[PDB]
This record gives sequence, C-alpha cells and structure tokens, in this order.
Amino acid sequence: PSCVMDDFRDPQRWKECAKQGKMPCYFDLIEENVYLTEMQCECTPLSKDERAQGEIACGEDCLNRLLMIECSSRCPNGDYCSNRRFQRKQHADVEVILTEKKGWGLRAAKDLPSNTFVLEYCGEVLDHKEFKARVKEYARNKNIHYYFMALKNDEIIDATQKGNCSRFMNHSCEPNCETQKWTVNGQLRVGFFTTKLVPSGSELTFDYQFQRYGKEAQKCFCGSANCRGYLGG
Ligand SMILES: Nc1ncnc2c1ncn2[C@@H]1O[C@H](CSCC[C@H](N)C(=O)O)[C@@H](O)[C@H]1O
Ligand SMILES: [Cl-]
Ligand SMILES: [Zn+2]
Ligand SMILES: [Zn+2]
Ligand SMILES: [Zn+2]
Repeated sequence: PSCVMDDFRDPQRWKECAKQGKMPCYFDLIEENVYLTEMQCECTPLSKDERAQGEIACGEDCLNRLLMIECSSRCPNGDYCSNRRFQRKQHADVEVILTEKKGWGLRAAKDLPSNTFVLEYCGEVLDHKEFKARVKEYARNKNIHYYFMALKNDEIIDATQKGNCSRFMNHSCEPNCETQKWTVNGQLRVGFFTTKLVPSGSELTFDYQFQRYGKEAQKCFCGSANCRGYLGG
C-alpha cells in the first residue's frame, strides 16, 4: 500500500483509509515548526531574458545559500529567487509507503538528482525539560516509533503528535539522504536533502546516528552490507 502527500490534507478520507491500513495512523499535520514554549545577498538581479534562457537566480554563489541561510521576500531576484525552498515548500515528489518491517516510509516518485531538497522535518520544538518529559510519556505509552530530531542546543523537534510526511523517513546505515540545517528569518529549521541520485521507486533514508533520539535501541532492518545492527539507545 502507498499514498500521495495530498491524501493527508483530507482528514475524513485519511481516517477511513487508516481504519483499513491503507494509510498511516492519524497525526496533526502542520507546515511550520510549533514552539511548545513560545540581510540581502549580493546576487545580480537576472534580466527577463536571462530568466527565459534558464539562468538560475541565487544559485551556487549566493551569499545566503553559501551560509545555508534562505533569502527573504526582499531578495534582489524577487520572485525568481531559487533560495527560498523551505518557505515556498518546494518539496520533492515522494510517496508514503508501507515497508516490510519498519512501519511506513518514504520513496521517490520520480528520479531525484543529488542534493535535492526533499522535505522539511517539522514538529513541536521542545527544550530539554519538555523533551525529557516526552521521552518518559512515550515510554509509558509503550510507543514503538520515535520522532525526536536534534535541532540546536536546547532545541529538539518532536514529530510524534504534530508534523508532516517527513516524519516517515526511515533510518539507514548506508543512506541516500542527509539533514541540513537552514536559517529562515533568523530561525533554524531542519530539512532532508538527497546525497546521490535517487532512482524513482527507491526508499528515501537518512542516518539517524547522533541526530535522532530513541530511548530503546532498536534492531536495524536497513539491509546494507555495512549495517551497524541498531539505531537509537
Ligand atoms: N532501519 C530501521 N530499522 C528498523 N526500524 C526503523 C528503521 N528506521 C525507522 N524505523 C522505525 O521508525 C521509527 C522512526 S520514525 C520513521 C517513520 C516510522 N517508520 C513510522 O511508521 O511512523 C523508529 O523508531 C523505528 O521504530
Ligand atoms: Cl523493511
Ligand atoms: Zn542571492
Ligand atoms: Zn535570493
Ligand atoms: Zn542498518
């Protein structure tokens, strides 16, 4: 069984689909981080002609891009700016699929070039105390899957109760994706980016080590030749 990201925007169809196992269990779908406890680059504006020809606005040499800072609405290239991906939700084409042993996962629905933005990892942002309170509550609940992603000092993103389809990305010891932390309006965010060409139909994975927390070690079913046997601890 598989589904498209848009299926998750229809609550009643989702809830019926999940009742039949055609979709993952319900979560609260969100498109920006929620905090539980509450500048222009120097790129030359491209001409209309340069845009027509396919030239890229705020590409590899953009001073903002070079520091993993996204441009604002005030970018010299305005609408043309290609360095506003988190903000404009310029996601890769991906599907949510049921795996054999890992629960649900994500797979490329088209060929994805190397270094393609996949999705932002959204959820509830927690401080250390809230995080520890959540770990104990989830253990008490006998939860199987964990969704704690390190963001910064004293900031953890928890996608357990609220998030988007990024929360379905499974671990691999030999992954095809990586996290990258990007500054958007002075605020840090976390997103997934391919590290190689990902052929259509392949599962999208990243290495959880040092960035995902899980209270119990879980046996790894990644299947790589170099599998380390476990994720979390
Ligand atoms: N390589 C792997 N081997 C075994 N379980 C994995 C895995 N990668 C992810 N998981 C499972 O998924 C959790 C991370 S959340 C990833 C989405 C999850 N598969 C889901 O169905 O909602 C882990 O805590 C573990 O329970
Ligand atoms: Cl599996
Ligand atoms: Zn620029
Ligand atoms: Zn720009
Ligand atoms: Zn593994």
